[PDB]
Amino acid sequence: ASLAPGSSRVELFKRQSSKVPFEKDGKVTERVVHSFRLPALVNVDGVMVAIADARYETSFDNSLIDTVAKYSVDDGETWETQIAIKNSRASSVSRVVDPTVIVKGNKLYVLVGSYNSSRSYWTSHGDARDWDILLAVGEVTKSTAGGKITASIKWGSPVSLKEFFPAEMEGMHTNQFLGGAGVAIVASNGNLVYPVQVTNKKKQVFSKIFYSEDEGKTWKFGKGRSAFGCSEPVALEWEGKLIINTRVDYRRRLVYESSDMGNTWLEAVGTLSRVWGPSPKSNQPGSQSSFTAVTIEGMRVMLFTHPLNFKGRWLRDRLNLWLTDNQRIYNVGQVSIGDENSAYSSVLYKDDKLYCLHEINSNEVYSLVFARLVGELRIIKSVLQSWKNWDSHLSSICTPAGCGPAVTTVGLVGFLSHSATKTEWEDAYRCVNASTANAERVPNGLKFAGVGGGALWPVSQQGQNQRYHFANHAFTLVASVTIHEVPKGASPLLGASLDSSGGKKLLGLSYDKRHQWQPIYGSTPVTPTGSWEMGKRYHVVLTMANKIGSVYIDGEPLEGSGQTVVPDERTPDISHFYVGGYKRSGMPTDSRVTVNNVLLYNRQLNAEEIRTLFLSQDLIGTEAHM
Ligand SMILES: *[C@]1(C(=O)O)O[C@@H]([C@H](O)[C@H](O)CNC(=O)c2ccccc2)[C@H](NC(C)=O)[C@@H](O)[C@H]1F
Ligand SMILES: [Cl-]
Repeated sequence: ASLAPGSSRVELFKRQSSKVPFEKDGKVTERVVHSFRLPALVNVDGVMVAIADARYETSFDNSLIDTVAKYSVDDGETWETQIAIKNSRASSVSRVVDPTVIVKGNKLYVLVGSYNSSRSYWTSHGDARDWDILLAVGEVTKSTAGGKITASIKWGSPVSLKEFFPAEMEGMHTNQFLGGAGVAIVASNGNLVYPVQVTNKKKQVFSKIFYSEDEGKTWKFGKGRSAFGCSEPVALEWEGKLIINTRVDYRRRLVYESSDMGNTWLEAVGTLSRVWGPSPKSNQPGSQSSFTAVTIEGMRVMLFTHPLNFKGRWLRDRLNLWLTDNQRIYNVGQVSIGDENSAYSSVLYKDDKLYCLHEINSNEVYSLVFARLVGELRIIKSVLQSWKNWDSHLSSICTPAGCGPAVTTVGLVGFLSHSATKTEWEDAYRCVNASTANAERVPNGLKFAGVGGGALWPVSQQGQNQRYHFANHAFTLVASVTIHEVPKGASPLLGASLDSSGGKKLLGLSYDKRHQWQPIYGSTPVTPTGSWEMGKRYHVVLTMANKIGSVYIDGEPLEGSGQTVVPDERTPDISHFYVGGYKRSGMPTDSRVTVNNVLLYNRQLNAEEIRTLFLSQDLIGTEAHM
């Protein structure tokens, strides 16, 4: 893929070409840089600022590095270059590393680890003999040169914050810590907040919250932490909580939420945790990620980037952009070009303009290109228009009492309704479509029939990035159904499957030749219950929360519903939801049924919300508006 139409870029920090003002021995010389890495792009009072690593001689992490900075007043049309922080010059490999930036006022708060002579990766160090943690502040000043506007950043001498690092943390002895790289934040209470990666004497890595209530003079660590294995954390604030997105090498990315500045950390199992995989099989090294909360056209949202890493190891090709409102998760597309190597990145939203500063690597020689995400922001605005519209549409429906409670759109992730192509049932939220077989389009839905007939809404089948991972912890699946033929035995209607066939179910609804419902609770022996008549329309709700599954028909629980569907302590790994058959020609069954308006929620709905959905089933369809 490549940049969306209308978008373009330029190699801003050009490898082995761009020069910087390297200072040594009171002298200063324009020195060429082999590699530029660790991109951090921010907006300071109108000034666009780009911070990064200046790796003078090699791209090897443990070499000579200073923190470079280029700034613009014309939004990337022209840039001034400087060195924001120079390393100790103690050896040929002295360096200030992984700059992490926070903008507050006309101030740049830059946190970097500092090493003097070690040629070993920081996480392999057994002690802090070679380490320090420094904070440098750059103050921005705008003015006018030849009639036109100009600016200048004055950089302060870095200050050691090592005095704020406790020798002990709950059950361990501290070693070193660094910022999470990229861009950090100012909390809504004013606090400077840096998600930091810390090591202990057992050489384990884990993330913590390192914050300041006094503009940067003193610092504290939240009492809590992530699990071990969580590095380069990146955080944002969302609805009064910090959402900390972590890199986990060779594993799916863990995401945590903290309401108390890091004293307690809860994994975001019902929203973003384990959604993003570091590679197709999530068995390769991860990456630093841009993760920010922006307000586009009135709507608060989060932007996330990470490479797909098809190539493997650290190559990390295909830098992708994601959009989420903490409910739906949309893949905006690929920001890097073709299959170039593009790991670390930084996305900025400034004056309704979207930009990205990210790495491009060829033979371990890095450059930072500066891209104008024009087509991308177009797509983003459009998708948000779609979410706002469908939410407004559903919320404005006057439900049967003059009106009863409004249809709930809180936690509504996907909706399969009128729109369907020959092979796909389309998500009105435009994030995840369902694949189909033997389906005939009908108002607000599809009519199925035949061995192999049905629809498949992927969960673990989505692949590397699993937007419906939350379903393994809780969900509500809703649908209107009509059975056209009494089955020979027991046929599937709606369900959450644990395997690819649909034979190993988590929670499901089947119907049998004796006109009874067959709710399936995990691998528990089935017991038919209730009755139905052929050709009659029914309303079905499947919910799961607290390892318990329930099945409702026409708004009411079936007898004996509410059983444990998650047997032990291992978390489910739902493969997909099946609707109107298994969509597997390999399953014998034949479901002749019509299913309309399938809704997917990331929580268990309550009795009233279930009641309103039932009464309102003929009002929610997308049909009239396409
Ligand atoms: C990124 C990167 O992946 O490109 O990595 C971090 C850091 O090195 C990484 O989180 C940890 N490294 C390893 O686990 C490892 C390194 C080498 C060989 C095997 C394992 C860099 N930051 C630091 C402080 O090293 C960052 O600059 C960048 F290289
Ligand atoms: Cl320890």
